[PDB]
Amino acid sequence: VTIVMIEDDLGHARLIEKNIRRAGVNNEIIAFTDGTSALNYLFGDDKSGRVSAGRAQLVLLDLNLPDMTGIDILKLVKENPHTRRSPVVILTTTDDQREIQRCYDLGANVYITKPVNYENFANAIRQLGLFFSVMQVPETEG
Amino acid sequence: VTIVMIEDDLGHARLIEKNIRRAGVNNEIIAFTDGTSALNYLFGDDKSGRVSAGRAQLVLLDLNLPDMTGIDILKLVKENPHTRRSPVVILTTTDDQREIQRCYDLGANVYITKPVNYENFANAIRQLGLFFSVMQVPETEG
Repeated sequence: VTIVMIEDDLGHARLIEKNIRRAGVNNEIIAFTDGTSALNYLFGDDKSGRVSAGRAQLVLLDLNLPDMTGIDILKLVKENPHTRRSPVVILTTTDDQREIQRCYDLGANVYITKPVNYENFANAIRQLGLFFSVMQVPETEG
Repeated sequence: VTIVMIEDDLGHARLIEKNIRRAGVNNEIIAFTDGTSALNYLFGDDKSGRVSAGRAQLVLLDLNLPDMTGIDILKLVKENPHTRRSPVVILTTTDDQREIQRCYDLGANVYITKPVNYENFANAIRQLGLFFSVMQVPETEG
């Protein structure tokens, strides 16, 4: 079971990662700072998604990416039969209800607005790590 | 934001409830010990689900109910417009892939296998309550 972290802000990226570690989670964390590299990983060279077939992974997704919108990755993921079952957790800046509703309708499992306050942000990630250890992350179809 | 707890085991129902409070969550919790009344509240007497339109609610669901199976409650909630946007957290005893994968395929936002150890069980709920206060719970369509 792996954690796929799609975040472009390197500061948040390293903050999230270490607070996950502080939660006791020792799972492999594969990160991407843009949508292009993250999609290649989730869908493979041929973009079919089959490389994700049978994978047990959870994806953290910042909506604001440089080369595309996180929403696209969400739709792609929840549409493909080899990735859709992967729990997607939106972890982004905006707390725009329209954006929240849209994300859930697109298939997001959980949506989290990044707290402003550093302490609040680090604590939230830590809770996420603890919750992660409590949930069941399923493998996608083969 | 209302937490709808669908659990028939009175012992677990009381453990879940107090540990949610233990986590500092003061949200209204409406409990149902059978699936019938639970579906009644969620969909109404007309069964259209309009009673749920615009509601912001998280649902805790045990799959092992006395009058039906929670999986079908999940299927109904995730198919109807005024309840599908509601995050559903499966909280049950079983832990075999087939059930977990089916719940996610049916639309469950999260699946948590009840920890066997009472204390781990209580702590996990506390962990669930903390995460709840960190995530965004959307309102359903109108």
